[PDB]
Amino acid sequence: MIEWKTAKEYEDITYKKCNGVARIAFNRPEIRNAFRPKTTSELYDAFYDAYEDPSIGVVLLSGEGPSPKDGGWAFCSGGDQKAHRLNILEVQRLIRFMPKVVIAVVPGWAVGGGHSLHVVCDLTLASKEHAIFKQTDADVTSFDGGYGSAYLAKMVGQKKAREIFFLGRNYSAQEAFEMGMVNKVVPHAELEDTAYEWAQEILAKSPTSIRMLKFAMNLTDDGMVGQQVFAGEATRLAYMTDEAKEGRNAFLEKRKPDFGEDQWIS
Amino acid sequence: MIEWKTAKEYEDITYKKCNGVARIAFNRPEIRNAFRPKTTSELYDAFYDAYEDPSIGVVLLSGEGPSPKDGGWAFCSGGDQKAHRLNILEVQRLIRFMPKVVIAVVPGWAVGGGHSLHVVCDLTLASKEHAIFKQTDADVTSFDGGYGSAYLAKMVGQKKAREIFFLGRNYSAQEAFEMGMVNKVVPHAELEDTAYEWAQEILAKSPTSIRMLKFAMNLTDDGMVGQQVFAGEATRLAYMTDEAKEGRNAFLEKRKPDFGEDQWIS
Amino acid sequence: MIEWKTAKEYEDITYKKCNGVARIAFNRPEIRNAFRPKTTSELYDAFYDAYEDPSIGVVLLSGEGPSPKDGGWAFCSGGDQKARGHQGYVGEDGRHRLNILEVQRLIRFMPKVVIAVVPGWAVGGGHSLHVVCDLTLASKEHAIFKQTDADVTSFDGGYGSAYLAKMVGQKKAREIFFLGRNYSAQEAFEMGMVNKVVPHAELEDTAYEWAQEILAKSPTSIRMLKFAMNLTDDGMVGQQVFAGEATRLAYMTDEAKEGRNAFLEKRKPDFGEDQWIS
Amino acid sequence: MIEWKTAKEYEDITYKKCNGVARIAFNRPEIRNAFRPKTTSELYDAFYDAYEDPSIGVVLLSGEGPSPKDGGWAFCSGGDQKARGHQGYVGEDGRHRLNILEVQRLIRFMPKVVIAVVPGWAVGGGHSLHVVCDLTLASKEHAIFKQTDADVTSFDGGYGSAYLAKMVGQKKAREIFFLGRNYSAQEAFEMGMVNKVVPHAELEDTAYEWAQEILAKSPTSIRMLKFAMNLTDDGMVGQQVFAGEATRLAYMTDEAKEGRNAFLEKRKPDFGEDQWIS
Amino acid sequence: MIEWKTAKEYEDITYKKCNGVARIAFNRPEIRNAFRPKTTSELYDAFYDAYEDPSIGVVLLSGEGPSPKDGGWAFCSGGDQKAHRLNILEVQRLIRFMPKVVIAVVPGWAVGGGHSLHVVCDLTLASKEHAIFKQTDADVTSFDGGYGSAYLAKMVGQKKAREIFFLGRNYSAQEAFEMGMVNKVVPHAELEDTAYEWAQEILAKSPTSIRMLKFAMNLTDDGMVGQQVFAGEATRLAYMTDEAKEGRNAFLEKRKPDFGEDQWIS
Amino acid sequence: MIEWKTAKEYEDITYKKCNGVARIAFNRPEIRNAFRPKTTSELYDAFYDAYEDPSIGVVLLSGEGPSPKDGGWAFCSGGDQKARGHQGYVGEDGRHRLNILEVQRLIRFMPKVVIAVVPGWAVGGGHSLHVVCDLTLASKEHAIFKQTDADVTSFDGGYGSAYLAKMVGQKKAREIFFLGRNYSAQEAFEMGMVNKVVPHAELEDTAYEWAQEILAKSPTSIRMLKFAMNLTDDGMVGQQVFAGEATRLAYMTDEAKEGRNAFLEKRKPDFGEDQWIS
Repeated sequence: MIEWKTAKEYEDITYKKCNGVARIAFNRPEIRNAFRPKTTSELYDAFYDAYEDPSIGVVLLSGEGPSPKDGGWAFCSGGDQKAHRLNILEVQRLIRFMPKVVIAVVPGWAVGGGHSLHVVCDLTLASKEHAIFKQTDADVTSFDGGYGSAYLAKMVGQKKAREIFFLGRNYSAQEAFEMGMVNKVVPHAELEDTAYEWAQEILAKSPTSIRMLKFAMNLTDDGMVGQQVFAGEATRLAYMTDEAKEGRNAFLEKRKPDFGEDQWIS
Repeated sequence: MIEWKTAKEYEDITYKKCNGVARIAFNRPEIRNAFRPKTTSELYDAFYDAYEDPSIGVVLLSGEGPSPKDGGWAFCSGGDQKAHRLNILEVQRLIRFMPKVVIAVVPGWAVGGGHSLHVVCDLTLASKEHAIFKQTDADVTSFDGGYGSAYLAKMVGQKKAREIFFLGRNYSAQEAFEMGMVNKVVPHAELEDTAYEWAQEILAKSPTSIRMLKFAMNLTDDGMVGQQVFAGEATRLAYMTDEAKEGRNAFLEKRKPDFGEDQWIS
Repeated sequence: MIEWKTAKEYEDITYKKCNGVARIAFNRPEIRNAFRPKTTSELYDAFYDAYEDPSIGVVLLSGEGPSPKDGGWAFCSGGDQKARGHQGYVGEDGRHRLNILEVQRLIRFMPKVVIAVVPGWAVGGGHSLHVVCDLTLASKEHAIFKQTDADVTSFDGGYGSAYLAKMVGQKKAREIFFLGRNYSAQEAFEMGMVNKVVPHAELEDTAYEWAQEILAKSPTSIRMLKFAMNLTDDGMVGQQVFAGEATRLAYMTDEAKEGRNAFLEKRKPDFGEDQWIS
Repeated sequence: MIEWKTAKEYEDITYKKCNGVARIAFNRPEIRNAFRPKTTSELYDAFYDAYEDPSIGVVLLSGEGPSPKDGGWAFCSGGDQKARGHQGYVGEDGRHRLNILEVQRLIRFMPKVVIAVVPGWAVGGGHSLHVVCDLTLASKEHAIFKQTDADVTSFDGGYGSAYLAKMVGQKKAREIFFLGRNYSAQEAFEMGMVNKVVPHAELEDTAYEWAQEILAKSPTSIRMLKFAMNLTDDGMVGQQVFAGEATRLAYMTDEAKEGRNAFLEKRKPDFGEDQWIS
Repeated sequence: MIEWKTAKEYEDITYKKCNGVARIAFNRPEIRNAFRPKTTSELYDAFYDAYEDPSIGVVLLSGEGPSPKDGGWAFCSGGDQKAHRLNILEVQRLIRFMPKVVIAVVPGWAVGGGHSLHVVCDLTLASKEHAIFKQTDADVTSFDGGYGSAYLAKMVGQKKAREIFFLGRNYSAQEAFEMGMVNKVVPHAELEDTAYEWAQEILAKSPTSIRMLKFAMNLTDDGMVGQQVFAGEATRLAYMTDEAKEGRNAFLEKRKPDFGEDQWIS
Repeated sequence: MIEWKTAKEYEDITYKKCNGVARIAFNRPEIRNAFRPKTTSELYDAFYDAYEDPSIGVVLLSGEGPSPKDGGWAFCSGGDQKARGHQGYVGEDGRHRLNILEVQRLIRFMPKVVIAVVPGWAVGGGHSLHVVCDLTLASKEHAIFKQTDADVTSFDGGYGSAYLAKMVGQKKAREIFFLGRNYSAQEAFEMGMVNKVVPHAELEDTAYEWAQEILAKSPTSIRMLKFAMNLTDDGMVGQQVFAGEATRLAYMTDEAKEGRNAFLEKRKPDFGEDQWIS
């Protein structure tokens, strides 16, 4: 079994770590893991901790369950329509920009804002038997006009993204795999174990490659922000060079740098 | 049965309305619903009427049939190669920018400019038995270098869009569904009824959500024009606020607006 | 003297043509040439006529004046706030519309050069109309540029602001909207949104002379260049427009005559040998 | 006199508030207001407080001074090279971080106008901080803009350079980085990256007056306009931010009250008739 | 049989031509067709020849085989990790910008830089039995942050592109077809013949259409460079007009051009 | 005096090198330095040599002169219209080519700074060559910038026009092409497409001094900064070029040595602990 260690106690979510993997999970299954403002604040807190922890290279975002009421399963049913407060867009940006791979692990309903959270994650694994993808934004006069819709079109195409939002129908794990927004359909009993196995495959890679590749694939859609993030990681690589040591040292010693000869390579 | 009411009489197309749905259909099945300049002018006229009619939230673009010659079915075979005149690009832009969902209903051949008309529609439903998607632009030294090709890549990907144009082969409804440019394969006998059912599901949604979501998904590809259209709808939402009432009233009364305290929320 | 001939009669604007130039001008100077819904409908009607007239290569967008009330000059002071309500400007048919945006797109996409001719105040939506025009000429003495959107809980978040940054840069575009200060013609020239500062008495004549210089150029070049400079900002729409003009050029070739002829004759086209040039 | 009240005490910066304006200023003038990791953490902390304070609509980012050592004035001379090492700047916790980029994004995304107030040298990373601010006011006598990145094998390849080209153009942005020369306040104004050249003794007061002009505007307009002018360059992130503010406007409508109420009551919403307006 | 004619002799590749088709193939099957710097230089040389040859409209990029060691098949295993030198990015740009259709023909392993070469080609045909797609960049602290990853997302979507790079797993021809980066799965014995048949279908099209369509589909992703290339081909079309003859002639004769009347069409 | 050494002999251009600078200059001043197909081939050949020479960090692109015929100075007057025909410029091999675009891309992508040095007329395609260079220095007395594309049914719809708008803004770029008027060096500086107005007798020496200032910088910084400022406009190609230089930096790390060594040795790489930094 996976030897999870609780990282912090929360009211609406769980947060655990094991061998380079952090798992953040919605923990209100009695109401199908809808988020209220308290939930979003805790999500931000846990994701920010994972962002700052250099031992963590992969974050799993999942849902606990099943519901004690009807035995049903949920990833996240979106905004608790009953309800500065940290909002879900700041959480989306933290997922997007952090130099860690974020995997949505979907055991059940992924609805509305819960659907858009799955979309912005780098990868999605979904329960064969119980994942249901559904967009209710247009039912309640809301809309995720950013990562939930326009970015959804970057994985399922523009026709299917429009269908998802305009009709608000349900889609199975297999249907979502066939359209391009689920990476793998996994038998429910194996979903969490398989998510951890995927995470460990990533954690065996070059961390520099993983960071640079995440940020390259963000860059094509994220404009100047994506450029800022990708270029910032490149600045980090330049800083490690002997050329950078000379640049800094010459500045500190108040002398002209000598960067060498025949350096204008191609 | 659907209780269609004829909206206007045309020579080359039909135009009818029912319960929030407008249907515009090519009506030259004897020549597989090719468009001539008269056809394009009528298309523009009917789409513009639907654009201006606040009762209409969904436009179906279809083809009448079958051919009296051979019993075959067509959506639209594109430009009548026999032939300011309103051209098909102005029709494409009207489909693209109107705050209504436009559904291509494809009962048969969708060829050349007819193919590109299906592509720019927000959704496509296609006849299982009789829809055939085919791009003939490269056969006749033409090209739709905008919504027909580059935008096709935003729903089927860049490899498949290139194949469609470079080889000009035929694709079935099922093949087109699997590549991402058809939303649903529908038995021919149910195609028109199912299109109307899809339309009624959309018409039950929030019209503000539908407009904003269409324009958000346009925005990612349509650059400054997409920004103009999306921001224009946001300006409309701002105008409804009490803050806007005060802005207008203060201007008219030649006094400084009082927008209140602690308004710089996040 | 320019031999203008009135093209159509309107309530809120004037529309005249001469030797390849159309002039559309706001004609409600007593209220500083604000546009009400009727004005916007008439603007669309005149611009679309110019778009469809193949003798017209340049459209001047100007303002008549001065005010008979107080002697002030205006290009356009933006939306008439007396018509503003819920969801937009309320027309005589009851609709709440924001269709100056449709006028903006007509200006943007038409294969003709549109020159804003600014004899006075250019405020709010009137400022944004100047911005979306291809060129702007401004009265030295009396043109004043001012963005009031943020005063009245409005915003042009498209061609009025983001596109403004493509001619004056992002710092200056932000300044114009966030503070809503006045800028003279010379300041507007120095920041990059005015092409030429002209003495007021010469402004209309100079706009006509600019138009005649454009009309002496290759119309294909002018179309393709306008659409190329649109393309870098207009995304897929800009691509549709620019590629569409390219398709028009391909249609003229002997290669396309063969493609169409082979299709009509049910035979395989013969496009020749060694055609894969670079 | 401005009645500033200290909001929080910091080691390397000052943070004060008055009547809707927050002022964050570098306060290590003896080393020309360079930032070390502690400075960057404190900048983030103060900017995030301003972001969360709904009374604050404008943030001034300035520099204290002059140096008591040599009398020189600085806005910010960039990263403290004594803290620079492998992989970035080394903090007291041992981490090698480049988190001025997180500060840059906080400035960029916050629904408040951030004005760089430049009383002296703005060098390197300090130059790039001025660039990402919404507006810049500069000391006529003493502001000097200089990019040293290429001298020390560094580069700001995002908001410091590519975004600089969105206010001064691509030729001038390339010049600033490739040669690393000095530019006065007036040169910086003429190229488009400084909004106003101000006498040094009036710089801080004028920045406050600019802030008060913004604070008299519609806050919805200011937010939507900042995010519209961000959107044209910030791609999907800019779309997320701008659309998110639009979603906030939709939430306020009676239409959204019906959507939410129908959902909570397990009934079909009734959004009315003839709603498909244009 | 296809009557190939050897175009030039090389050490690490083969280069042949037949009836408008050029074929460039990796020819180091004993090491699974990895490229060393010599290989990349030869690739550039052969592609540049094909670019300059007006008889050539389609280039096939393939791999020779099988390995004499184990009978295995390879397209290209990427960089020979053993190893101005022409590098693979200049080859990618030559493939991208040349006014010819480039088809990746994948008979076996397509790994690392070999995978990214398949991605940038306009079309990909793959061996049903033996093609294996695998991204090893993250195993060796490398990354193709351009056409290999961000452009891969333009054909398989952002979720699947991230999976390919972050986990570095193997994918079959059929799996690659289902995600969108392979145009057709072909029985191994028919792969090369089918690639030539595809090429001949392209070569029967309008060369102007093919060029303009390739460059239109590049334009949506290639920014100002894509604009330069697409507009350059449009300049070529303008030069052919009688209007251009008058423009040139008036310049040479030092007189005002007369471009005619009523030319401002729409 | 600069100790130039001729690098290669050409018919239509000169090509010399000194201390890290290459100078490529048009050398047909009797026809105002127009380029024929042979010129374009030679330009490509010289630029590619400079690209491959690791001692060369800066390339000056200039014009020789004056004309011995009429004493006039030219940078480059664009395509030689005597060679223009169907489908492009006709070379000695019979091909109709537009391969100044290949030269434009070589300038754009090479990891060296290219400075246009403009001693005289810069017209048409010669104007567009100046635009795509990273920097432009211009003769105060004699540089004249003029776009004739629209006079001859041509257009540079890429780096010549859309990219021009990224340094002078969209209104001015439209003016330059639609009217085809002359602009002095000072006007070109004021609009943002010229970096420095230089006395004619000092122009070449000042270009060399600018080059030496760049050559004293970090070559990695200069490469990464050029490619970062390209990236914001060059889309996926710009991303390919910038990311490719980043891959080169990763290759140098001890982490990459381990990745490659583990691969060659058929073992799992050990990239260390706590590596997921931020």
